[PDB]
Amino acid sequence: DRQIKIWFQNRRMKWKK
Repeated sequence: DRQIKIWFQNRRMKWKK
């Protein structure tokens, strides 16, 4: 959870690497 995209955040977690 960051701002509004708390669910989609699952895409920018261990993949942002």
